[PDB]
Amino acid sequence: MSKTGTKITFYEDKNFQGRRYDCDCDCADFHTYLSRCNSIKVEGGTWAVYERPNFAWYMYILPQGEYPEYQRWMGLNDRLSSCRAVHLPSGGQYKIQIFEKGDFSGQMYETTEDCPSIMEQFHMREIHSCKVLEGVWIFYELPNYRGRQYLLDKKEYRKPIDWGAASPAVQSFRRIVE
Repeated sequence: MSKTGTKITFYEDKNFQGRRYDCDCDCADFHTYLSRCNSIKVEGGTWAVYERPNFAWYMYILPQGEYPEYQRWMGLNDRLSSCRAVHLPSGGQYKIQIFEKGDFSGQMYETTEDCPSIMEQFHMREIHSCKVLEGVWIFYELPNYRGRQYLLDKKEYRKPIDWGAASPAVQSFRRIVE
């Protein structure tokens, strides 16, 4: 459990070439340094990157490891900007509560493991209520680790609007580990 500091790098060109940017601190506005994110490399814990800078648009948390190509991280968008240091969820694995209806209403399920299809497993097309929250979590608009990623920032929330999305429209999700 080092958590000394997550470091990430972004190169305007694949094979780690071009406008390479390295920083272990929060770069919510690391766009002014890089326009395109071809090859990315994270040296130390996970790193959260937002679509548009200062806008935190289309969320997308980049995992650990190296990425000599934008395809090495199936980036839904080659527009990397506002990025925040992400620290894998340590302690009691990844606990997350899923509810059917809003206001702790409907079918409530408590799971602590990855899920390819929240519906194909829990049958919850949309999570009106979401309880619990681990160090870090990523949401997926689609089932099989598909769709746009969403940085974790919820908890005991009861309403779906607490997740940011007008509606609890979601498919599946995935946890994070060292």
